Amino acid sequence: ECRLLPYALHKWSSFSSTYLPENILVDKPNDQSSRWSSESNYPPQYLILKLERPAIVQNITFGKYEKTHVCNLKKFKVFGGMNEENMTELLSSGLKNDYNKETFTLKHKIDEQMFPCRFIKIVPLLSWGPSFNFSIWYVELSGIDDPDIVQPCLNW
Repeated sequence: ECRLLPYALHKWSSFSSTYLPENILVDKPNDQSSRWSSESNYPPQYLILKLERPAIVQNITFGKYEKTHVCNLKKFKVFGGMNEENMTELLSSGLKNDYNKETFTLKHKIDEQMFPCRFIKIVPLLSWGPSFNFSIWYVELSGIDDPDIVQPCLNW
């Protein structure tokens, strides 16, 4: 019932030259350059993704480089909402510093009632090694954008 939910890069705190936010759309673990890197690790740093359609966002998947990297996210949070200026926390966790893709379930209900988002904000908080930057290699979102399921979850 869960499918891949396409998104665009909407806003970002910063990026280091040539390490552009849109590099997270591409899964190329043999390419050191295929990542967003923040300009610095001073907070707040973030990427905001806009889904093509509102969805019940149920999972986020992070890709990796082919080898361990100091810039990998040891700690991060994910927030989401229908409104890009008003979001709730969906996940607080970290990545393993390895070459293995990881998928995390996201909080998408309140009291057993599913809620939709149009925007997802990823907030890197701590890198694995001494670094001056945070990096994200690849992001997939998955969930439900079927209007027959999403629309009854939307406030009137």
